[PDB]
Amino acid sequence: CPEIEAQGNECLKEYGGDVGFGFCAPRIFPTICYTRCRENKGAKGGRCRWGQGSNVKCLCDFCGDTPQ
Repeated sequence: CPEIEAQGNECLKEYGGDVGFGFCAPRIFPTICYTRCRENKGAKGGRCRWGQGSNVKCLCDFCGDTPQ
């Protein structure tokens, strides 16, 4: 069988199609990835991709940090 080797040292998951940079960026705090990531629930932190509108996706992985 093959080897679906995915992520060797990432610990990040993808999810979202309207929570790109628009959410991130130390300028505004629309907390979009917050409400969007909320849907996924299980998720401490994550990452934000460039994009903006529907280019990239929002990353949310239980990794992030300590989920309280």
